[PDB]
This record gives sequence, C-alpha cells and structure tokens, in this order.
Amino acid sequence: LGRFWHISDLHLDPNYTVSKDPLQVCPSAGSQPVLNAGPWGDYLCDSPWALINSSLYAMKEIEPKPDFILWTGDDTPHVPNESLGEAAVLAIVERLTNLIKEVFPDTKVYAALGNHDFHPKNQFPAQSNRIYNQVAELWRPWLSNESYALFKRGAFYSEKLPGPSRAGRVVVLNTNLYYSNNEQTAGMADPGEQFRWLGDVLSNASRDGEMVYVIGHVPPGFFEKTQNKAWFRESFNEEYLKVIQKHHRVIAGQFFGHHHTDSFRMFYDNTGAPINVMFLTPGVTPWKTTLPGVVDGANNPGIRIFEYDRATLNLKDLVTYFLNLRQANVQETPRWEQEYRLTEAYQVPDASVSSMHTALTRIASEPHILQRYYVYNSVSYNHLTCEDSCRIEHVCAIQHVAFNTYATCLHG
Ligand SMILES: *[C@@H]1O[C@H](CO)[C@@H](O[C@@H]2O[C@H](CO)[C@@H](O[C@@H]3O[C@H](CO[C@H]4O[C@H](CO)[C@@H](O)[C@H](O)[C@@H]4O)[C@@H](O)[C@H](O[C@H]4O[C@H](CO)[C@@H](O)[C@H](O)[C@@H]4O)[C@@H]3O)[C@H](O)[C@H]2NC(C)=O)[C@H](O)[C@H]1NC(C)=O
Ligand SMILES: *[C@@H]1O[C@H](CO[C@@H]2O[C@@H](C)[C@@H](O)[C@@H](O)[C@@H]2O)[C@@H](O[C@@H]2O[C@H](CO)[C@@H](O)[C@H](O)[C@H]2NC(C)=O)[C@H](O)[C@H]1NC(C)=O
Ligand SMILES: *[C@@H]1O[C@H](CO)[C@@H](O[C@@H]2O[C@H](CO)[C@@H](O)[C@H](O)[C@H]2NC(C)=O)[C@H](O)[C@H]1NC(C)=O
Ligand SMILES: [Zn+2]
Ligand SMILES: [Zn+2]
Repeated sequence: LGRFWHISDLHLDPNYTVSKDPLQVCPSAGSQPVLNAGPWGDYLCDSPWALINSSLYAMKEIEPKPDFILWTGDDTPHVPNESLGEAAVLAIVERLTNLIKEVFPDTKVYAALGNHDFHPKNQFPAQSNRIYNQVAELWRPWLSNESYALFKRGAFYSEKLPGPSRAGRVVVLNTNLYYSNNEQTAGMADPGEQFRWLGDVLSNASRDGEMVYVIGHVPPGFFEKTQNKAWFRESFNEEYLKVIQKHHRVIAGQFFGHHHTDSFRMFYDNTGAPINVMFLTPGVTPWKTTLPGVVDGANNPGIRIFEYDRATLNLKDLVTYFLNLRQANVQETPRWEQEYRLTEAYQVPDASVSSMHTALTRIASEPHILQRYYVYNSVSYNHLTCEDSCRIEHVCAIQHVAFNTYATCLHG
C-alpha cells in the first residue's frame, strides 16, 4: 500500500494582516468587511502564509514519506490583475514551491499550474512564455529532460512513477487552455496540441503495460455549487470526454482542483458502464467565492491523502483532513484533524470506479448519505440541510460531465 498527497488551491494572500480596519485585512475579500480577523485566516479571505505553512507541516506530521505529492495549482489571491503582476505571480509560485521542497525534500512532486498562476489571470497561451519558462526552472528537480522541454512549451508533461510503484505514470495537464475565460485559445481546436499529445501518451501507456494518473487544475463538466456553470468551452469538454472514453482502460485515476469543494465526477461509456472517476479535492484556501448565485460559498481548509496499490495503481481509499478555521482562530496553534475516510463515509470497499458509482447511487437515494456528502463538500463548514434543488445540482454535476445530459438531468 502506497500513499500520495493531493493538495490544491492554496491561494496565498500576501497582504493578509490582522488589522483593526475591517477593509484592510485582506485584498482578496474585496469590499467585504472582515471583522475580528484571526491569525490562521478568515472565511472571506484567501490563505495567509501562516495557514499554508500550517497545511504543509500538517501533511508532514500525518505522512512524512509519501510515495509522491500531486499539486494542482492556484497559488495567488483573488484580486484584480492590476494588484498582481507577473513578478508577484512568479515570486508566489516560487515561495510555495520552496516550502514544499523544504518540508518534503526527498519527495517527487507532480505539479500543474492553475488558472490564477498567470498574469493576466486565466490567459494561458498555447505557446511558450516567461511564466512557463520560469516555472519550468522552479520545478526542474521534479521534471525529466523531456518534461522540462514540454513544460516550457505548454505547461504539460508526463512522468514515470518511481519504485516501488510497478508500472505507473502521471500525466500533468494544462487545462487552463480550455477555460472559457481564456482568450488566448479562442478559436483553437487543440491548443498546444495537448489532446493529440494526451492520446499519444495514453496509447503508449497501453503498449507499455502502464497505468496512468491524470492531473490538472480546471476540470471538465459543471460546478456542483450552482447550476449551468461549466469552465471548459463546449468543444473542449467534448474532446476531453472522447479521450476518456477511448483510453479509460489505462487511466487509474483523475485528480483535479479549482472548485475548492470536495466532489467527484463519474464517466460512463455508451453502454452505460462506469469507466472512470475524477476526484475533485478541496482547497487549502477557505475564501468565500464571489461566483454569482453561490450563497455562503466558503470552505474549511482541506488536504487529502490517497492510499493506492503500488502494483496496479488501483485506488484503495482517500482520507481528507481539515482545519476547522473558526475553532483554530481561538487557539494558540492550528491543529488539523481527520474529516473522513472515503470507505467509511460511503460504506464501499475501495475507491474504484464501481465503489464511486455506489457512492453516487447512495448520495442520490439516501438522505443521510446526501447530507454527509454535502457537509464534506464544504469541508464541514456548512451544516445546513441540502434540500431538493441542492440535491439535483450535486447529483447532476457528479453524474454528467457532458453538457447536454447535465442539462436534461437538471430538469428533474
Ligand atoms: C510514445 O513512445 C515513443 C517511443 O516508442 C516516443 O518516441 C520517442 O520520443 C523521444 C522523445 O521525443 C525521442 O527521443 C528524442 O530523440 C531526438 C532525436 O534523437 C536522434 O536524432 C538526433 C538528431 O537527429 C540526435 O542528436 C540524437 O543523438 C539521436 O540520434 C533527440 O534529439 C531527443 O533529445 C531530447 O532529450 C535530451 C535529453 O534527454 C536532450 O539532450 C535534447 O535536447 C532533447 O530534449 C530525444 O532523445 C525518441 O527518438 C522517440 N522514439 C521513437 C522510437 O520514436 C514518443 O515520444 C511517445 N509519445 C508521447 C506523446 O509521449
Ligand atoms: C499588496 O500590497 C502591495 C504593496 O505593498 C508594498 O510592496 C510590497 C512589495 C511590500 O514591500 C509591502 O510591504 C509594501 O507595502 C501591492 O503592490 C502594489 O500595487 C499597486 C497597485 O495597487 C502598484 O501600483 C504598486 O506598484 C505595487 N507595488 C509593488 C512593489 O509591486 C500589491 O498589489 C498587493 N497585493 C495584492 C495581492 O493585492
Ligand atoms: C510553520 O509551521 C511550523 C510548524 O508549526 C512552525 O514551526 C514550529 O515553530 C514553533 C515556534 O517557533 C516551534 O515551537 C516548533 O518546534 C516548530 N515546529 C516544527 C515542526 O518546526 C514554523 O514556525 C512556521 N513558520 C512560519 C513562518 O509560520
Ligand atoms: Zn482556486
Ligand atoms: Zn482555479
């Protein structure tokens, strides 16, 4: 049994300050007054350094010798572009990179850029640029020569897992190329040729007897905290689905972030068979989202470990840990705790596709399992009851990555 951490959406707010002025605590809160801010963060703000530092040392306490770490990006705060230029973006990515290197000096890390890890935000080019070049330098100890060259061109690459994993590979995507707010890739069918490359990597994996973990920042499909919100342009969503449908037999897991909330996505083939699952890990940042229509969309800080079979990459379990921010802020030191173990929460034997399908069916049919999933969705921040419209928004997002079937499901 191996273990790996998955962390995402740290979103440092460099200017977080415990201030007597509620409008000068954190620029990431915008114009929202931040009353009696605490040292470990605030639900209206992105993460203070103290919180990010606490999260890394919590990971070290829980599992100091993981087989590897997956890090799916989003390092900078939710502020206007004019507040956050290229030098600051790169300095922030470097500071977080250095913290991970300091706390886990002997650990391989597979890192993807998130949509905020660029200036201007979301405008990821399908070609080389100063940010891809400098991040390749920061992540060079983690990249093969081939991956270093690929990263400079498109911020995507693939790496063979080291032993004792028998025959595994991690594929790291730049899914920021597909975000509808990214004007750099408007009108491009296959920006950076990433889909062509991905298919080729996965065909090679089948030839070579390897199983693959696919990671990225922005997921396909819809955001479960609202209705009708997809990040990918429709054509990219369709292409991503086509890749999974063709190559699922070599894909042992998909690991994404961006939402900051804890959910998962099922993939099915045209016979109705479940063929893959994507795990959307929560964020370290607690920041209450400004996405229109989302009420009280904050979360507790979360981190996650997966347990896996080193011989096959089959996922055996996951454990999500959290910091109860409201409690931590009245205490001298933040102490992270176990939120849940997946097999226990859903009463399933492992984290296989069949087990996740069972989890969904229970979420969709048993009130107490729906509510359990819902509480965990915000990392145990919000305990109000998930009522009928909440249920449909979550169930449809989990079940339907495709635009048209998601739309039909929402009619329920
Ligand atoms: C699916 O699987 C296939 C294998 O079946 C992969 O194909 C291999 O891809 C690699 C990577 O591109 C190829 O290796 C590269 O070969 C280049 C050419 O090498 C010859 O020719 C040059 C000039 O003619 C000579 O200089 C050289 O000595 C050889 O005679 C090299 O230029 C490449 O160098 C790269 O890596 C090193 C660092 O390790 C750097 O020094 C270079 O700057 C450069 O970064 C590299 O060695 C290999 O030839 C391919 N094999 C076959 C059989 O085709 C596919 O890539 C894979 N598909 C995907 C999508 O992953
Ligand atoms: C955070 O505040 C900085 C300004 O802080 C000063 O510069 C830092 C480098 C550091 O030395 C602090 O102690 C200083 O008080 C903002 O940076 C400025 O932003 C304005 C635009 O509003 C721009 O005109 C200035 O040139 C910027 N200064 C520098 C040095 O770049 C920064 O935008 C704030 N960060 C966030 C994320 O909101
Ligand atoms: C980052 O977090 C670590 C872990 O909590 C902090 O290190 C602790 O610091 C206290 C006070 O100096 C010591 O009593 C502990 O022994 C330290 N623990 C470890 C494991 O080193 C560290 O101070 C934090 N750094 C920042 C910049 O906040
Ligand atoms: Zn994020
Ligand atoms: Zn994001």
